[PDB]
Amino acid sequence: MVSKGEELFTGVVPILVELDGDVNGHKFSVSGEGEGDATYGKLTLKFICTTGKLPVPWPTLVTTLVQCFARYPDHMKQHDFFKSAMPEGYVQERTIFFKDDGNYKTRAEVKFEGDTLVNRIELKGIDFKEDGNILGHKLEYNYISGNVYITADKQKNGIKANFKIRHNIEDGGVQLADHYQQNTPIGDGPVLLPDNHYLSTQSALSKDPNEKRDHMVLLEFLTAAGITL
Repeated sequence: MVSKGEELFTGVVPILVELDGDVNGHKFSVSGEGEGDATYGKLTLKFICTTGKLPVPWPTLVTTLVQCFARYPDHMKQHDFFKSAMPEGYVQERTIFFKDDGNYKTRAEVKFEGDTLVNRIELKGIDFKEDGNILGHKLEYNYISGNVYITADKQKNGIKANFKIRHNIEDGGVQLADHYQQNTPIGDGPVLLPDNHYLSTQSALSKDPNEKRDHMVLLEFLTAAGITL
């Protein structure tokens, strides 16, 4: 295989996620667990708001809450930066601009801790409208999809990405979330720097009928594309 880190993803890998957030002074924490199967680009994850009631909509946190689980086609294996950075991992940083509203800034470390892939995140949101679609909880709970457009950042030995998410508004249009992303390796080893390509990503959100805590079940597929065979 073309990276050493790729070999860590040939089977089902356990995942843990931990997020601490503060949006307009509304603090919260989220814990998640599940597993990923990069052979199929498939993630199954369950998240709990460990602080009680989540003060923002769950859909707005999906993208923050492990792109190393993407399925890369055989002809694109040399473009998978994410797995190439493993096991030492990478820092993933975003600004997420919610059109006509506030923004999230996120910093995450994604790395193996033993046999488990762990995503640990800090999130800060500012300038939200207390009666906007976010703090007003006006968003639908169902699905998100989009293309993550990736480019190499050779000077940081990493990558950049950008994408736009449409969050359906209940009885309305959509709330746009414009994402800007950077990823840099934690370790000093060589990584794969990709040609331009994208991750086609689909997220399905549901509830566990036996779970009384504020929570989200996520089934997600992520597939690399955009380089022809």
